[PDB]
Amino acid sequence: SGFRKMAFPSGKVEGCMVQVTCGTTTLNGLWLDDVVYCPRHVICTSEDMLNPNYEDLLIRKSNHNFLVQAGNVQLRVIGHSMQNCVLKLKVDTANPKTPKYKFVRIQPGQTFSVLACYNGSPSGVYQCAMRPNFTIKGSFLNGSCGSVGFNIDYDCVSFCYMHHMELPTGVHAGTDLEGNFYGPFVDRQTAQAAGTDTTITVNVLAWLYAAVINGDRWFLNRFTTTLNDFNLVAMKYNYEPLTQDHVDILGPLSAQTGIAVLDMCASLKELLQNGMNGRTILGSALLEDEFTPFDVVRQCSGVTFQ
Amino acid sequence: SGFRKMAFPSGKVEGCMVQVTCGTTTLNGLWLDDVVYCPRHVICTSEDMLNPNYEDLLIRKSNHNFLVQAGNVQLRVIGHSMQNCVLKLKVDTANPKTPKYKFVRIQPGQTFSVLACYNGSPSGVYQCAMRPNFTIKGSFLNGSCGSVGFNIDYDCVSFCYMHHMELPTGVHAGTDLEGNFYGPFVDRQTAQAAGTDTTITVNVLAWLYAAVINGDRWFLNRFTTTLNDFNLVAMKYNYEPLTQDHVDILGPLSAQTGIAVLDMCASLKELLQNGMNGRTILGSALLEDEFTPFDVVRQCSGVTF
Repeated sequence: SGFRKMAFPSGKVEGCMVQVTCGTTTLNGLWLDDVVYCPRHVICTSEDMLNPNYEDLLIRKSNHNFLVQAGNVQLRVIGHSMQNCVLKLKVDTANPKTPKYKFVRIQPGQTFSVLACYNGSPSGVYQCAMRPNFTIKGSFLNGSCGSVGFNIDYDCVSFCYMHHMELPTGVHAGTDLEGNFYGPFVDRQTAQAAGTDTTITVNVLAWLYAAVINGDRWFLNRFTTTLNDFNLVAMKYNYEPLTQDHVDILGPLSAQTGIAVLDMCASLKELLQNGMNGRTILGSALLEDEFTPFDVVRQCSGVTFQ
Repeated sequence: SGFRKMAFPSGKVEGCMVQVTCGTTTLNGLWLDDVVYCPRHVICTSEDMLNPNYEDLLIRKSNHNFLVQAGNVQLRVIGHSMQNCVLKLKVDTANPKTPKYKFVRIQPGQTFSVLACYNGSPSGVYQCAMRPNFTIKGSFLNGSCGSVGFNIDYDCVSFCYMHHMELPTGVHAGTDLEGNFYGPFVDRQTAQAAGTDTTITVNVLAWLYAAVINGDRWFLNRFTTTLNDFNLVAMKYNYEPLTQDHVDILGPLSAQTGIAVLDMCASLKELLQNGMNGRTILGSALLEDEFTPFDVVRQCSGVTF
């Protein structure tokens, strides 16, 4: 037992990280088959980032202007193209460590692991959520651009995130692996509104189920509620509205614990209206929303990969 | 910027995880060079665990009773020996994926990454601390025994922990890679007292420095304190006493931020006495003690491996 914010094993992704240098700028790239994917702002200087014309900037670059290094191995760039906000560098060698993989665009509220990298070398791995406002609250220092987020299902790596920017507010923004930003953000150093964030209600409920499974039950109460009644409370506390789709995805946890979803909603309602009175749930003094229902089932059932 | 509870990249360890089966029991082993390391209670049935005589139990086992599987590869066991609470199974093949590695015994308060595994297959990685009472608060289901904890320094993996037991209180106990338990625990299914835990003060201070570096400063206050005045408060709140060694290890963070260590202590004292008034620090509503000073420096400077 016990419940931890757990990341996927990162080995399959480590074998794909490379360093990409263009002029004065170095960041991380992702080497899959004979293509290296990286943020297009690798071609920008500090001043370019204030107002970059990427098409004009990229036209001044040739294949030999991109230095790609995999560990100490030098890759030969034989083609380059821009797809949305990512650069695709064709190299003459297929990555022998390419895992089975997919590119996926995840939905707000889904979770993934990030392999933070600098100069093409991994430094750490952590789990986070795509916020409802399409930011992530990561750990990204200068040079971390091109680090990727992913999920693993048995032997298949689903890449869902590539890191591009830190907003002036300190939160993080990036793209899917086709180079489309999550949210309204652009790869330009300018003020960018993220918009109101909200708490991922179905994830909070999943984590309450995880708490019950592990013996934390003080928050279970006498009440029930309706979906509409609960959503009135959700809106007041800036929680995502709960739908029947959410109720259905919580089904297996309700069945294991014997606690109907609307009964758990009534407990959550009381927690929102009355706070936690200085108590904790699974070692947290706040309501946690970075565990999906699938994450909870995974950890409580010992699902494995390779 | 931003500050996350970050684990080490686990690839170097994933390539060492194998499945070890002895009779009816399967758990995880660590395959390094031509030796596989695993908890000795792999030789125990459910009933054996109540009061095992490991010497007698192991005598009934031969090399061919240990099935070691690496992915789909079968390893040939050519020798076995018990070292404290671990079994060392000599195999006829050196693991081609063996990283540079060391075995280290860590101190209470130090942190490490756990690669949680089942049936020899990795399932997830997380960072945790060795508690002052030598337990860890992990996530370990049935079959996770033999999962290991480790740190990485550039290219070298320092293995420090092997998982052996879940105590009836739900916390976790294990050994170094020489098979010596951390804490007073034994590999027997019995009631075992862990003893009073305390909060790792030097780690809380490190995390407050991490907060300041990342822009959380509301807790910075008007006061200072003395080491003794602070330790009177520490003892009242079941915090480890702060020593000069702790002050010294916090030096680099004090220098980066310009906040003297004893001033940060005075901030911590006020947090202990007055709570956080419903505010948060680095997204947490409680004082976090699972980041060491080196952990903070690592994350805030982008150290890589």
